[PDB]
Amino acid sequence: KQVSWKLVTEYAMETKCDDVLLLLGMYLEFQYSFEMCLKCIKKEQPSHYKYHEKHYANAAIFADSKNQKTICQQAVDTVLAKKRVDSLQLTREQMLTNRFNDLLDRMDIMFGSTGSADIEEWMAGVAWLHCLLPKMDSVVYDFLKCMVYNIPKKRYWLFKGPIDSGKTTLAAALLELCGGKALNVNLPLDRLNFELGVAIDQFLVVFEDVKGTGGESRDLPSGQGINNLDNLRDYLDGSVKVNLEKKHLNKRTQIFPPGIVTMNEYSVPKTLQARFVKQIDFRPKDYLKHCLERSEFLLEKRIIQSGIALLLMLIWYRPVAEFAQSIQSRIVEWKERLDKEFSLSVYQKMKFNVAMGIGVLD
Amino acid sequence: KQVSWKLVTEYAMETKCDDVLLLLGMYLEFQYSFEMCLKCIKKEQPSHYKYHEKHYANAAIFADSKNQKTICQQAVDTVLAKKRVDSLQLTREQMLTNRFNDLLDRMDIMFGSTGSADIEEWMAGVAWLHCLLPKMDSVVYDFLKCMVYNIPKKRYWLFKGPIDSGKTTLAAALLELCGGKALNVNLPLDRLNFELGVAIDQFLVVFEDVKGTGGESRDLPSGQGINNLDNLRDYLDGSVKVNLEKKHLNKRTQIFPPGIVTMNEYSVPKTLQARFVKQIDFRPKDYLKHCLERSEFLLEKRIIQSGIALLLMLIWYRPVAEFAQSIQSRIVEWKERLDKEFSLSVYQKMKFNVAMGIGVLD
Amino acid sequence: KQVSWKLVTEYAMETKCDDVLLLLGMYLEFQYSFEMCLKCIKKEQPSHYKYHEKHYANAAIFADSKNQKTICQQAVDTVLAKKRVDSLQLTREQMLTNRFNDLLDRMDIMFGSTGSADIEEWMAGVAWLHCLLPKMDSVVYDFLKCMVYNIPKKRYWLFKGPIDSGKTTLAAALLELCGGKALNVNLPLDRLNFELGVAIDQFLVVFEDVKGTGGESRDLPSGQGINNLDNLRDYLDGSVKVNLEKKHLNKRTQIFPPGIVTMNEYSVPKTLQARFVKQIDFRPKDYLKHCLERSEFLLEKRIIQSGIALLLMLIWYRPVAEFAQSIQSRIVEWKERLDKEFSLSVYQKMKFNVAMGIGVLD
Amino acid sequence: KQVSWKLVTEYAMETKCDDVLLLLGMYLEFQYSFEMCLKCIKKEQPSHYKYHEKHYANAAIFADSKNQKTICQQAVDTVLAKKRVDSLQLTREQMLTNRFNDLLDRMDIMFGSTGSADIEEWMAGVAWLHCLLPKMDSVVYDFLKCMVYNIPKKRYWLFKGPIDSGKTTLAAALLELCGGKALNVNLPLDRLNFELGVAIDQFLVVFEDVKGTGGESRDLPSGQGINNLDNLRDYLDGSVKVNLEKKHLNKRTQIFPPGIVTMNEYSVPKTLQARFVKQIDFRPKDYLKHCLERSEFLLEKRIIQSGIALLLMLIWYRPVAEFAQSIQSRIVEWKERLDKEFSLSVYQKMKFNVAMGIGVLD
Amino acid sequence: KQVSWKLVTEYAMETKCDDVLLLLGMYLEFQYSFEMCLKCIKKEQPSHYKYHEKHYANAAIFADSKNQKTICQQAVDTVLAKKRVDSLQLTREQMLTNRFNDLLDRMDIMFGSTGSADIEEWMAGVAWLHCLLPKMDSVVYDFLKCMVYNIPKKRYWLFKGPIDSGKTTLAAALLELCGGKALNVNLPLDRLNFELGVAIDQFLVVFEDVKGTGGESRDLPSGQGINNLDNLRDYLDGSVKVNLEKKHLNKRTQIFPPGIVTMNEYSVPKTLQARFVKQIDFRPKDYLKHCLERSEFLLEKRIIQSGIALLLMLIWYRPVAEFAQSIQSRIVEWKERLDKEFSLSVYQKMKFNVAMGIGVLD
DNA sequence: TTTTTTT
Ligand SMILES: Nc1ncnc2c1ncn2[C@@H]1O[C@H](COP(=O)(O)OP(=O)(O)NP(=O)(O)O)[C@@H](O)[C@H]1O
Ligand SMILES: Nc1ncnc2c1ncn2[C@@H]1O[C@H](COP(=O)(O)OP(=O)(O)NP(=O)(O)O)[C@@H](O)[C@H]1O
Ligand SMILES: Nc1ncnc2c1ncn2[C@@H]1O[C@H](COP(=O)(O)OP(=O)(O)NP(=O)(O)O)[C@@H](O)[C@H]1O
Ligand SMILES: Nc1ncnc2c1ncn2[C@@H]1O[C@H](COP(=O)(O)OP(=O)(O)NP(=O)(O)O)[C@@H](O)[C@H]1O
Ligand SMILES: Nc1ncnc2c1ncn2[C@@H]1O[C@H](COP(=O)(O)OP(=O)(O)NP(=O)(O)O)[C@@H](O)[C@H]1O
Ligand SMILES: [Mg+2]
Ligand SMILES: [Mg+2]
Ligand SMILES: [Mg+2]
Repeated sequence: KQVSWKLVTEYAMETKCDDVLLLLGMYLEFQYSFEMCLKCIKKEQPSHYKYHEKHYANAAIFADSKNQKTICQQAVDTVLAKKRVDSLQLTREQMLTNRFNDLLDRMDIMFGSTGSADIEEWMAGVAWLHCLLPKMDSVVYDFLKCMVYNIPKKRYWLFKGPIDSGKTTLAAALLELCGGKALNVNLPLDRLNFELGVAIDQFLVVFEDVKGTGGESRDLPSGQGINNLDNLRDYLDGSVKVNLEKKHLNKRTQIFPPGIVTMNEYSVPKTLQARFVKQIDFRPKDYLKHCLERSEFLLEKRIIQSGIALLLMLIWYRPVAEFAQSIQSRIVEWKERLDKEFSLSVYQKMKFNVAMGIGVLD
Repeated sequence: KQVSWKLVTEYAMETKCDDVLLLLGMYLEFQYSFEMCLKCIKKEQPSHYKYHEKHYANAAIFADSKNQKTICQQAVDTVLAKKRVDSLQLTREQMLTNRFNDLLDRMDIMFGSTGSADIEEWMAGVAWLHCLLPKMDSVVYDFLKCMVYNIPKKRYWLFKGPIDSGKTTLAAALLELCGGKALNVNLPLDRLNFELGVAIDQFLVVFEDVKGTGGESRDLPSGQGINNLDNLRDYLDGSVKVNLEKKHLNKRTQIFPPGIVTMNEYSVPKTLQARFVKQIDFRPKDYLKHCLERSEFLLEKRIIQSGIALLLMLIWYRPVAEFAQSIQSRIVEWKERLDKEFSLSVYQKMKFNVAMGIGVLD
Repeated sequence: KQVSWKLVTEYAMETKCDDVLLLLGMYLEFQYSFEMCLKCIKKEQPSHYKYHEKHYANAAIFADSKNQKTICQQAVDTVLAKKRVDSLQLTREQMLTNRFNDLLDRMDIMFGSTGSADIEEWMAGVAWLHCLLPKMDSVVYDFLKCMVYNIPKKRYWLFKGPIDSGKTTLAAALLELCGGKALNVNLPLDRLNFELGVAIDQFLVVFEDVKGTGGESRDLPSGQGINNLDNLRDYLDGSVKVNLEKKHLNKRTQIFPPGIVTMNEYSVPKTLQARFVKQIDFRPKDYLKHCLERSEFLLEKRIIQSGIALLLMLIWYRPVAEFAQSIQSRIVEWKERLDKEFSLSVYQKMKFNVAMGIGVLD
Repeated sequence: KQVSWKLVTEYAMETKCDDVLLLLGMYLEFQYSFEMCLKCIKKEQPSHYKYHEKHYANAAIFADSKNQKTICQQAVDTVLAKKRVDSLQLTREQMLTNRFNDLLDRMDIMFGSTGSADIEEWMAGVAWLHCLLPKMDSVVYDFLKCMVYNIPKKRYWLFKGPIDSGKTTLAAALLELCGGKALNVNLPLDRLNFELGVAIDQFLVVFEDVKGTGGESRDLPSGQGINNLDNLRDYLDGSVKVNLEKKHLNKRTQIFPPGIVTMNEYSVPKTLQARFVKQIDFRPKDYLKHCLERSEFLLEKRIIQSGIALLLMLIWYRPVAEFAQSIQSRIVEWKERLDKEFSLSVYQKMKFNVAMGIGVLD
Repeated sequence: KQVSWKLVTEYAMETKCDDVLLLLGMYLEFQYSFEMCLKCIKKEQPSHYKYHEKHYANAAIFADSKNQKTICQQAVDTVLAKKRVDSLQLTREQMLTNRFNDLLDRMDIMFGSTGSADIEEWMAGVAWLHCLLPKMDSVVYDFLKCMVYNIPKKRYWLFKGPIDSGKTTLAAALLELCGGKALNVNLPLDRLNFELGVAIDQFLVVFEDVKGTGGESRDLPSGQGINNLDNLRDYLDGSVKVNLEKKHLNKRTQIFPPGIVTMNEYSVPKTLQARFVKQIDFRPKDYLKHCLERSEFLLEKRIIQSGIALLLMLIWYRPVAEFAQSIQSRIVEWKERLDKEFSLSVYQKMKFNVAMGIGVLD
């Protein structure tokens, strides 16, 4: 009897496998009998115990196949084709909604019955983040809106502030919440032609640790980053398409992704300042300094600086009507799971402890 | 009347063979008659004598085949696929435990009565390795826990020290103990793309003797290694997935493995220093040199650079409760086997022989 | 009827042929009728006249075949597979023993009545070579021991000296005796990876005529060779496995071969000096030049470069107990044959002729 | 009916096509009718008029084939395979004898009544060539001996001298006589790999016109040639096998061809000077210049550059005993042709015309 | 029914189509009905309307084919194979005859009843171009004979100096007349390798506006071109085959084309100028500027750059016996046509109007 | 596709 290549493609699509060897290995595990399958009995991984019954008959015949890598290549090209169609055709709200749905899938297993995530440390992460900046959750919601709207000139945000003030901390978290990448624009004028190519097909970008020409009289190191950005005018504005180039690849023309500029207390050109819609002064405060050394429970299990923590902050603080109509259904379920586990008095006391510069107690 | 591709894949899985030519060669040895087979009678290699009788029928048909390399390729891809599956599904504790089980099986063969290793020579290696760094067994244990608790930014260790100070010796031993690959990054960056691809699904990587800039006043030649690593910060920091590539095969998107950077007294950039959680300064010690001169079996048999010598050290020094519960049973068996072969007084006499620079085993 | 692919593999395996065009060319000579084959009647090449009668039937069908190169590719891959199986499963002493057996077979053909060699001229080569270095036969024996034991870091020998001092001569002789490849590291670093890939599954490598900097006062031109070798420290160490690369094949991980570096009075970094266990300083001897001018048959027949000359030297000078058990029975036959042919007086006449700078056979 | 791949291979072997498109084009010309064929009637090209009648049937079927390039690839691979077997299995003296026989076949066609040439003009070439260097026939005979004997390190010759001194002229004539190819080593060092790959399986190479870095005070432009050539010291030696490389094929290991270096009066390093056995100082002569202006048929017909002029010179000047036994028969009938058509008084008149700086035919 | 691969090859041969996608596109236009075909009604492109009726039956079956690119590949390879055979076997005089035949075919369509070109405007082009140099008829015929006879080291011409004096104009016309390509040697020396691969199988090259280091006092920009040409002086002379090279293709061995160099007055090195045998230079005429100004169609229709204009010039002012015999029957037809519908009174009136700087046609 | 070309 014949292998169904369509069934293999269904498994690849349902699990979003873009790797031919991962697909081959996982599918070969289904060749063993379901009735006695230890992995289905003890339910380690969802990509197995959901699918083994449906695919067992096909996987037996697949294990006898002489074509196995060809079958998987076609299935992986089907998944790559769906990604490519979605990239060109989705509206930018739907792209972010797909990212949030994927993060909620990670939530549902990360905080699963097998969940190594306790709600408690993740909610302490949320309270740390919500204490970092005045009216923080509006700042995150405003960031997502301007990044989704992608409106010309009114795109890039300037994070200006002292060292050890948390600016890389939040920028690195927003890359995980949205998808995106960071660029090192400090280079001489020639090499940044290739560095800018890192933005190709990204949803979002950040310019990290931009050095300026001035500030040596304040013991800031001089560097050409800011003077470069004043020349990258059209990439910021996003009014016209720019041609972007990569290591031994030919140029792509697209609108440059929106982003964030993270900068110390450097002086800026008036032209560059006029091209940032929002300036946020990050400034350090000592009770957060003291809280951190008191609170390694934020830094273990990667909870700080992770975008899944910022999503949890949005679920806790925003009204449900602000999320997309398709994800509103899943977000109310995560609302009530937070409501049950973290009563408002427990959260308030935890945030009060953060205001007192101390970790979780009681 | 036709080749079972399934039996060949089964042999490759049982042998854990990642190389197409190795599989082709070994499987072709089975084409000759089992009854007259000198290798089965002489019992040279287990990969032959355990399997010849079972595979003889299939190997005779395989020797006539017109497809041989294609059959081997599918088998080898099955073994690489199981490695991908295990790398994505298993916890790092289980990965290290599987490696210890493989090493302990190899110890049972090697110290068995059918074996060839005198355990006295291997315990002399333990004595010599415990002299190399203070509290070596806690240092090995700390390294193991660091590679298991893969905490971002806190993933990499730096070994520093002059010529013949023991850096490569301990890195090679930890590498065998944990499993991993050595990478040379002294080559230029565009050619490192396929070098870095060797880290696919490995537990450790070691960056062997990376060359810095400067140091010519210390008679150290310059090279690109440090500058290349400083261009790879997300691979060291491990905050986000990177794309690793192999020829004529699709890329792998994974977090790059943790491990060891080794170097000879070069100056290290502050940005790179921020990513090495512990630095060990090796010193040349003349008593170890004099001991090795008089105990050349340690270097001829490669005992002091072997992971089996470090695994014997962990069995000797560490509690049972520090090992994973699956493997505790055969570890306590190995402890009583060590207590059988050695008094503590023999081991203290060995370590005194080392410290005095006289021959160990005297 | 149809072509036997197995017989083509059997010919390839018997001739140890790993070039696909060489196999194709030789097997096509068997097309023509065995009864009248001029090469069989003249007995030019053993690879032809031994095999034509057996393969004539298969070669006639092979000449009509439409996929000839595909047959030869499978045959060549079988030869490479056995070579890789031998490389992992044999001890280095067995590998040297197998190599000497192959050399002794070639000597039996050279010095038999069918052979074109004169054993007096080859023993004149042994006389000339024994004059090159002090205790030459022990230097060869110590080298063989070094290559068999393959001790970490104690693996490479450095041959140093001026122009026409004999470095390349001895290196070529040891390369034929042990088997191995010569590599040029003077070419630029970014293409050097494919040159290093020639080392795969080889017993020795010889880095020939490496250039340094800082000889220009001596009138030695500058070059990158020594800088490249200092980037390849972990390859020369042989503690860890290194990733070796052929075109269109994925990397193989193996311990890099031991061997020889030949160099002309350049300065060596102390880091690189730590990888060499012995340095041999070759000094030009005018009596050897005057001897060669008068005995040009040594250069024309390439006797003093040959491994067969060093094998004769070992048979003349070394005890039988220094050879491996399997070859001692052939070595005693060869010792008797040499003692029959050469009195010590004839040899001491030759060695005195060399020292006088006379024609060695005079 | 089926196309015979054997007949295509036979045509390629008899024509010695190592070009797939040349074979395809040539063989497709046989698809048209033999009786009407204008190319056969005119007898333009021997590769057509000898073979069309025999191959007509097969070429008609081949024109209907869907496999045409695959058929020609096998034929071309068979011609290359024979060439590689002959490289590894012939003596260099047989290789030269074969080349002379091929040039004598050309001479039979050139100076036969079908041919365009006539011997008087080519014998004037011999007279002009004999005037260029003293004892030119011994020089050419010594060169042939040097290239046949291929003595290690005593196997490259240097042609040195001013602009327009005859260096490239004589090198080209020797290159056509012996076969082999010219290499341009003035390129940058990283491209050089593929240039040197042209030498694979060749009998000679000529390093044309290498530039040095001195002598700009002599108005000689500087360049990298001599420095590149000093990196290739082990290639010029010919003691070891070097690893040659052509695009998209992995490396081939062989002894580099012997050859000629042509050079203006740049300073040469002692390391590279040691690898030349003989230096020929060309000096320009005004009577030769005046002669060529008046006898320009020598340049138009390229008689001055041709290997056939040097072969005619050897036939006129050397004993029949100096030729290989197989070719001595054709040499005596060629000597008889020359004696019959040229009196020594005509040839001495020609030599006297050249010395008088007047047109050779007057 | 099956596709005739033979008919696709016929079409490609008759179209001289050496591009696979062009062939595929052209042939897929033939699948639609011949009787309704708008392109055959409008008669836009000759490669369509001449061939569609013949090929319709085969093109409909070809549209249903699953092999379509494989069919076109075989066809294109046949066209390239004929070009290879022609390059090796044709005399240069036959090559130039073929080029003239193809240009006369264009002239028949271009001045046909369907032709979009008024022959008067092109004859006015003959009037302008006849004035550009003293007796242009002689220089062009001398150039053509020089390019046919191809005498080694005596086969390049230089145009130097004045701007707006016609150097590139006449070079472009000679280049279309003969066939061949322009080269820009000022590229980086690494790129110069690929630059020269444009000359592969070309009949001419023009080195265009090549630049040197000096001449600053004449306001000439510096450049590396002449320094690169000196590395190629052995390519220019054509005494020997050179290993020309292009991206991703193995080197090809051939004699470099003859050509023209256009240049500004840099000081050309002796080692390079010794490989050139003409300099011919231009002087701007004020009345010609006025004639172009008053007869702009000479530039707008690209008349004076074109090879058809020089062929018309040669058809007028050289005798029929100076062309190759095969084409003389077509040249008498064009002589009659031009002497019919134009008169020497009209031509001398045009060259008069040109001498007056007024509009040519009146 | 990788290698080569690009960096
Ligand atoms: N109020 C604070 N006081 C001190 N440290 C803080 C404070 N808030 C955050 N941090 C910590 O500062 C560390 C560095 O965060 P980061 O976002 O890199 O700061 P930054 O301002 O971008 N520093 P720099 O990258 O040097 O410009 C993180 O561990 C934060 O948790
Ligand atoms: N601390 C030590 N003191 C003395 N000898 C030692 C020590 N460690 C190692 N050795 C010897 O030195 C050899 C090389 O040690 P190795 O680990 O390669 O040194 P390393 O520090 O990596 N030197 P390098 O890589 O050249 O910077 C070992 O094989 C031992 O013979
Ligand atoms: N010790 C010696 N004294 C004199 N002549 C020698 C000596 N050894 C070799 N020769 C001659 O020199 C030739 C080349 O020897 P070779 O081994 O290439 O020397 P080398 O020291 O490697 N020279 P180089 O390669 O230029 O650095 C041999 O073929 C002999 O003719
Ligand atoms: N010795 C000579 N004296 C005078 N004219 C000569 C001599 N040899 C050659 N010629 C002429 O000079 C031309 C160039 O000779 P050729 O051998 O190419 O020069 P070359 O010495 O190699 N110069 P170069 O190419 O710069 O290395 C030939 O075509 C002859 O016309
Ligand atoms: N003899 C001439 N009298 C008047 N105009 C001329 C003449 N020759 C050329 N021109 C015009 O000059 C312009 C440029 O000619 P062109 O041949 O491209 O210049 P060029 O000499 O190659 N200059 P350059 O490209 O710098 O080498 C065109 O408009 C021509 O029509
Ligand atoms: Mg920061
Ligand atoms: Mg020359
Ligand atoms: Mg111009």
